Order: sequence, then structure tokens, then C-alpha cells
Amino acid sequence: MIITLIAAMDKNRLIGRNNELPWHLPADLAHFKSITLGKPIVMGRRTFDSIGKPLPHRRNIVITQQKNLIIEGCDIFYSLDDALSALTKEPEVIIIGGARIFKEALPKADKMILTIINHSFEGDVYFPEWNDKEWKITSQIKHERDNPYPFQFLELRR
Ligand SMILES: NC(=O)C1=CN([C@@H]2O[C@H](COP(=O)(O)OP(=O)(O)OC[C@H]3O[C@@H](n4cnc5c(N)ncnc54)[C@H](OP(=O)(O)O)[C@@H]3O)[C@@H](O)[C@H]2O)C=CC1
Repeated sequence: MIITLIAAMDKNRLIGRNNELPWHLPADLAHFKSITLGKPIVMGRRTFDSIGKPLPHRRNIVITQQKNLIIEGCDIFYSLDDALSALTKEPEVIIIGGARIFKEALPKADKMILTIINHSFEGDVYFPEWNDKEWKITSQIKHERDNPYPFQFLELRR
């Protein structure tokens, strides 16, 4: 199993604000969709609520501690370990957030597909800091703007 973390962040690793995105970057949404199609996607309960409904054509997996919580079109697991344990036969598992899930997944992450925006936004939640010595850059594609801010597609392997 390859554990992959996919997230869009700014220059200071900001990811959210009032349970929403602080930006809208169409290029990232298409990138995200192609990368995640046909794979299991693991998310926190707040991140699901942020989306509002299951992402189509994908096995949506939601992590929560609420034991009686039912979510149509999603598989519920009561810890990240239980989810990963259930997805043992899967060749790849994609962790999509949020901040708490990323922090717990980071030490077990094999791969990271990060969108880094060249801008400084206002927000409250951040992507966890990773040790640059443990990760190597496998792909880096920078884009200028049209997507009103500059961004890059950074792919890291541990
Ligand atoms: N830029 C990007 O790519 C992304 C940005 N975001 C942003 O991040 C924010 C949401 O993230 P965040 O606020 O950190 O919330 P999370 O999405 O991390 O979800 C938190 C909730 O998930 C459950 N949970 C998390 N970890 C565990 C665990 N180890 N065991 C059991 N349950 C767990 C809990 O649910 P419960 O309370 O029900 O027990 C908890 O309250 C939003 O603003 C969103 O816009 C999110 C994803 C991607």
C-alpha cells in the first residue's frame, strides 16, 4: 500500500478558513480530480462537511469518533489505523485532509502531491510541517497565472 497525501496550500502551508477554502483555483480542482479518480479517498468528518456530499466515482472514506454517525455514500471508520487496515489490499490510498488527519498520516506517508500557491492568504488551519531531509522531489511543474495566483504542482516521495 502507498499512502499519499494530497493537499492545496499557500506559501505558509495554510489550507483552510472557517471550514472553507480561502481561494478558488480551477487548475487545482482538475488536477485533484484526475489524481484521485478510481482510488479510495480518506478524509476527516469536517472535511466531508466542507465538500457537502460524496466525491463521485471514488470510494469515500470518512474518519470520525461519533459511533452512531451515518453518512450515505461513504464508509465510516473510527480511526485512521482502522481505515488503513481495511484498505490493506489497495495499491494506493489517498489522504485528502484535514489538518488533524494530515498530521496523523504524515509519519506514515509514502508520497505527497502538493499544490503550493505563491501567495499569502488569511486563515486558521494549516498543513503540518514536514522534514525536507526525509523527502525528495520527483516532479515540479510551475504555472504563472491566468487561476489568478501563481502555483506549482510539487510531487514528493519519502
Ligand atoms: N486545501 C486543501 O487541499 C484542503 C483543505 N481542507 C480544509 O481544512 C479544514 C478542515 O480540516 P480540519 O478543521 O483539520 O478538520 P478535519 O477535516 O481534519 O476533520 C476533523 C474531524 O475528523 C475526525 N477525526 C480526525 N482525526 C481523527 C482520528 N485520528 N480518529 C477519529 N476521528 C478523527 C473528527 O471527527 P468527529 O469530531 O466527528 O469525531 C474531527 O472532529 C477546512 O477548512 C477545509 O477547507 C481540508 C482538506 C483539504
